[PDB]
Formats: sequence, C-alpha cells, structure tokens
Amino acid sequence: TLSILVAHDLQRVIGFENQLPWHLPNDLKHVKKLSTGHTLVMGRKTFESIGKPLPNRRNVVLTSDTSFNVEGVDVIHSIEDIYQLPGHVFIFGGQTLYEEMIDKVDDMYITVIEGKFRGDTFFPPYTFEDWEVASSVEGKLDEKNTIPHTFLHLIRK
Ligand SMILES: NC(=O)C1=CN([C@@H]2O[C@H](COP(=O)(O)OP(=O)(O)OC[C@H]3O[C@@H](n4cnc5c(N)ncnc54)[C@H](OP(=O)(O)O)[C@@H]3O)[C@@H](O)[C@H]2O)C=CC1
Ligand SMILES: CCc1nc(N)nc(N)c1C#CCc1cc(OC)ccc1OC
Repeated sequence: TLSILVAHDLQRVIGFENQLPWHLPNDLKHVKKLSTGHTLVMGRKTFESIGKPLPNRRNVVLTSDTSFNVEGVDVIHSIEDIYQLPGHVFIFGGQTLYEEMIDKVDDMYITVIEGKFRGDTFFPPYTFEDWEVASSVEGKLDEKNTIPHTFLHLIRK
C-alpha cells in the first residue's frame, strides 16, 4: 500500500517556519499507531525540521544531496525509488512531496485540524469527488488536546 499521512488545517496549512503550527498529542499517537512497523517517506526539509528518525519504523528521506547520511535513515534520490520500497509506505511530507505524490497514492490518512493557522506550507487542493470517505472519526478534546480535529481515511475512487 502507498498512502499519504498528513495533518492539515481548514485552509490546508501543514507547516509554519519548519514547525507544526499546532500542538496535538492525539495526532502524534495517530501517526505512531498508523506507521509503527512500516515505512515513512519524507522530503529533506521535513526530516531536518524533525531532527532525528522516528522510532520503530523505516525512515526514508528523499534528497538530491549525494552526501546525505544519517544513522537510522535510508536515503533515496528520485520519486521512482519510492515504488521499490516494500510494505506499507506512508508519504509523510512536506508540501513538495505531497504535490508530487497526491495523484499516485492509493489512499490518504488525513487529520483535519478544525482551525485557521498562519502557514507557509500547504497540502495540495483535493475534491471529495475523487475520494471515498472510508472513515471519519472526531478526535477527542481534553486537557492536552484543545483543537478540534477529525481523522479521515480517504480512498481513491
Ligand atoms: N502537518 C503535517 O502533516 C506535516 C507538516 N510538514 C511541514 O512541511 C514543511 C516542509 O515542507 P517543504 O518545505 O515542502 O519541504 P519537503 O519536506 O517536501 O522537502 C523538500 C526537499 O525534499 C527533497 N525532494 C523533494 N522531492 C525530491 C525529488 N523528486 N528528488 C530529490 N529530492 C527531492 C529536496 O531535498 P534537497 O534540497 O536536499 O535535495 C527538497 O528540497 C515543514 O515545515 C513541516 O513542518 C511536513 C509533513 C507533514
Ligand atoms: C505529527 C504531525 C503529523 N501528523 C500527521 N497526521 N501526518 C504527518 N505527516 C505529520 C507530520 C509531520 C512532520 C513532523 C513530525 C513530527 O513528529 C514528531 C515533529 C515535527 C514535524 O515537523 C515539524
């Protein structure tokens, strides 16, 4: 399976100044559950802003940098290399990779953050006429998760 995994707000903001614009522990749990034991593919910028590989899954970084080397990270140099990766692969960001991959993925795991944040990074526009709603689950609000959010699993029609 080739999937997108993304959290975006009401205007499809995914980032601001190399950071996530929101604090949502419930969404990190969602990511952890979905991708533990599987593969995350991300662009160089997303990885650098994270800082280190995410534990207990394969971390794959796409870059043109032939010098790129991090312990616990596998490197690829073209989109085409993605399709040779075995298992369930999640496209993890950022904007450039989503733009390159949105028309290629089987399905998308989207966390819709129900707010309007300042952003400099965006998920590409998409229509629900191309995508079936496999599931839609409202995230739970509590002390540590204070922004409304909905987990969508969308499958290409
Ligand atoms: N809310 C969310 O779900 C997530 C948020 N984000 C946010 O997005 C931001 C990063 O997005 P963005 O700025 O677009 O950067 P990206 O994460 O998409 O990385 C861009 C870099 O990836 C490499 N790359 C991309 N495509 C190719 C290719 N075809 N061949 C070789 N290398 C390639 C290049 O690296 P190089 O220049 O080294 O060659 C490029 O400069 C971050 O600020 C982050 O916070 C990201 C993912 C998820
Ligand atoms: C955890 C944020 C997130 N959620 C979903 N649902 N999909 C994603 N692709 C992402 C992401 C991301 C990049 C990122 C992750 C991170 O986890 C510790 C920390 C920082 C990040 O970029 C600043």
